[PDB]
Order: sequence, then C-alpha cells, then structure tokens
Amino acid sequence: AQNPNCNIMIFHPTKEEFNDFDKYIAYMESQGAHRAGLAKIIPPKEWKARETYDNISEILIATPLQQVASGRAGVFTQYHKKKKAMTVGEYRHLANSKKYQTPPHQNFEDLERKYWKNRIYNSPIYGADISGSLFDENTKQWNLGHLGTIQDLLEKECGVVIEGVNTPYLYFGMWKTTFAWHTEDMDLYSINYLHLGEPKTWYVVPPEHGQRLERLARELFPGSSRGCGAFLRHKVALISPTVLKENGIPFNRITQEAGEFMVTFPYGYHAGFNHGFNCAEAINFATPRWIDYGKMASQCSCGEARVTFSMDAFVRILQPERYDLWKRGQD
Ligand SMILES: O=C(O)CNC(=O)C(=O)O
Ligand SMILES: [Mg+2]
Ligand code: NI
Ligand SMILES: [Zn+2]
Repeated sequence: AQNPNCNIMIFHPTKEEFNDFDKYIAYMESQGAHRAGLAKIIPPKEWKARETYDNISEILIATPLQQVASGRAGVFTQYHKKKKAMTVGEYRHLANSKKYQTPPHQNFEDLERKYWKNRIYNSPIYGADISGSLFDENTKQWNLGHLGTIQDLLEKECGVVIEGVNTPYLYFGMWKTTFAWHTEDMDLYSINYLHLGEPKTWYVVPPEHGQRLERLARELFPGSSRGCGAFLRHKVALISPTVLKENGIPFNRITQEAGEFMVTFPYGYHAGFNHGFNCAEAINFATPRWIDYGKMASQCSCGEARVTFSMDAFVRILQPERYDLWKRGQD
C-alpha cells in the first residue's frame, strides 16, 4: 500500500506531465497521495497562470464577511457577519492596515503559534466565495475554469444526464482569515491555486480517519451535534493542532505559497488560515474514484448548510433515499 502513514505528498510535474490533468491526478493517487487528504503540486517552471496581477483591484467583493469567533483559543466557532461591499483595492488596503496586518514574526512556525494563541481575539474580514477566475484564457494547463465538469463525470461513469454547472470561486484573504474544518460538498475533490500574496496554512485529516475527527467534534461542540447529525457541513468549527494531538486525532499540516496548487481528496477534512493579504481560486471536481464517496457522503438536512443549485442532482441521483429530507433542508 503506497503512503501508509498518510503523509502529505508534494509533486513537481514536468511541463509534459502538466498537460493531462486527469492523468496526473490518477498518477498522484497511484503514489498514495490521496491517503493524506491533501497534496501540493508545484507547477513546472515554464508555466504561468496569467501574465500579471497588476490589474485586479477593480474586482468587487460584494459581501465581505467578518469572521467573529466564540469559544476558547483552541476550540471555537466562527460566524460570518456581512459587511458592505468593497473593491479588491479597498480590501487590500484594509488587510495592510495596522488593525489587520500580519504581525512581526520569525518564520511560519512562529506565525502559526501566534494564530492559535490569538485568533479568537480578532475578527478578520474574508472575501470568500466570489464566482470568477483569474486564469488567462490562454493558459491551457491546470486552468481551473477549463476543467471537465462534475456533471460530465457523473454522465460518463453512470450514464445519467443532469442539470447543473461547475465554476470556480475566488477568495481574498487577510491575516487570520480562517477556513473551518470541512469536507467538500458531496465529499468531492477540491483544487486550490494561490494566485498571489501571502501564504495559506492547511491542516488535514486522512480520509480513512475522518470519522475520528467527527467524533471529537461531537464531543467538543455538543449543542451543535444535537442540532444536526452533520454539523461540520456548516463550516463553522475550529479545533487547533494542539487539541487534535491531545485527543489522538491523526492529521498533517502544510503551508501553501503563491504559485502553488493544493488538491483535497474525497472525504479529506481540512481547515486553515491565511498569513496576510492573498488571493486564491478554487473549484470542486470529480474522478471515477469519487463516485463511491459521493454515494456515502453525509448530509446536513437542518437547514444550516444551504448550498448550490448543482448539488440537487448529485443528491437526487446518488442518494435517492436521502433526497426528500435533504431538499426540505434546502427549502
Ligand atoms: O481557501 C479557502 O478559504 C478554503 N478553501 C478550501 O476549503 C478548498 O480549496 O477546498
Ligand atoms: Mg480589476
Ligand atoms: Ni475545502
Ligand atoms: Zn445542519
């Protein structure tokens, strides 16, 4: 069995190997990459996402989200308070202000310490989930707006033809902006490219151990667990590495830098934080190996998780027994 310790693997494809996206994902899996839940892919030196970022400040963040924490430093939830619209140029200036900027630090490890010590005492503003792309249309390799769609994968593997679309999303971050512990919708893959700016630190639980994280989360967030049998779908709960280690939960960590891709694999729980002003692009995708994870994915039916249009068909076809309850939670 390849990668039996479930370590995060780092790949350096050549320009030739960067041509065929599906083939390279399958290659990484042949080497056991999926066992970690997360892999890093460093593009060949010849590749670029676009020529420059000199022209992005006019993008609008229609609904910036202030991430307000409750709990203790290592075990907390966050709620998203909506803020007035602002441009990327306005948000960059805000990120760089004395109130929000990254503090002085020695290295990534020192910054990670400071994040976990102090996160809860601040409320950073995240421009998340913005439909759009920063890949140049002429970038042919690993262009996250030109991937094969999940609907087409389901049609190819299963024969069924469904509605829905699959487009990328932009994320503008600042110091301490946080992504809570989650798997993807329908336990899909994700791919994330850090276009520019400061790093993103990731934590991940191997898919084979995801239920260990779920059981800890039920212990640590007991009212949320009574409310919903899949409350991590709400994407609000944070648990620190120290708390994970105290409770014996297997996990790994890695820091993504600008110019790097990360892939999350089906049912790989992940969480993390931004080091300073940055911009990432991410999208969900599927492969044949996903289908069995999609069939078994948990679902939130309590009403909180509310998701895209395109998830309807996935539930309807892969999980027809659950469909009626889940759709009630959507409506
Ligand atoms: O970058 C972020 O805030 C969150 N991204 C993801 O969870 C992802 O790419 O799957
Ligand atoms: Mg612009
Ligand atoms: Ni994710
Ligand atoms: Zn729920």
